[PDB]
Amino acid sequence: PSFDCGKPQVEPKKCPVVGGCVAHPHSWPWQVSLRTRFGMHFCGGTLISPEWVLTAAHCLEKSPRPSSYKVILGAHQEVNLEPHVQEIEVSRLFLEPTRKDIALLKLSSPAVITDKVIPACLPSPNYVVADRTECFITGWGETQGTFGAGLLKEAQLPVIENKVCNRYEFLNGRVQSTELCAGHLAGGTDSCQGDSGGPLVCFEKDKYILQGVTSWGLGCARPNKPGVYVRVSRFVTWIEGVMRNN
Ligand SMILES: CCCCCCCCNC(=O)[C@H](Cc1ccc(OCc2ccncc2)cc1)NC(=O)[C@H]1CC[C@H](CN)CC1
Repeated sequence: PSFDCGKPQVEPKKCPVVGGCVAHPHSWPWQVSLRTRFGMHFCGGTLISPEWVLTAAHCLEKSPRPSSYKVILGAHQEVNLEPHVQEIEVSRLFLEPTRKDIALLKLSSPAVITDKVIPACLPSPNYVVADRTECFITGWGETQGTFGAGLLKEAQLPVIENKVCNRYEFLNGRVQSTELCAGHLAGGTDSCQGDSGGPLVCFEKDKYILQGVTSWGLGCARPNKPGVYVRVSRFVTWIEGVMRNN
């Protein structure tokens, strides 16, 4: 075996995706790659239970056919998948009903939970991540010359409270209460194209809690332009309801 959610079996680097670093392999064991039937990566996701993956709804808007998608679990290299990697076809799609940028994928079979494939923990309903909390984003997205293309990367980003993120100098009112902001004022470190749908996790005493789903930004890693994430805590009741009833 039993593995606790949110507790990697390979301790992450937590280096203080553009910028950041290449992760230690299998140190973010909930990170998944959402792929076409031909195995091409197009989005991230987070394993939240053996049969359930949380991702961005925009990753699924082109096809309502679960057979258009497969989930890659336990990976480090994008291209040359490791022998233990699990490739599981999606069975059903559940888009958030108020059309927010979050969705669930039910897997056609449960993922086998191992020291390299472990779900993230969900937050408590309506939890608010406080300003300046240190969190991490992971993914196989663009690197903008910061090295590590093709390998799972991580970046440490502080949360910026919405009232600050919405100032003119930053995102000028765009951020909704069901979203959160994270990034460095000076830029240089951020999630980027190919990271959407992936996790934003924040360490709480002894485990990582999934607080955000990578959603959008005004470019990547620009100064004064932090990334925007769906605020997972505002969707926990809906997520739990989908899992309970499907
Ligand atoms: C020619 C089609 C191949 C596109 C695959 C490349 C995916 C790049 N992903 C994105 O641009 C997504 C949006 C996206 C676009 C198209 C997508 O669909 C492609 C697709 C093609 C074929 N089948 C399924 C999906 C999916 C997602 N946005 C992000 O990753 C955000 C960029 C800004 C960051 C700011 N911090 C936050 C992350």
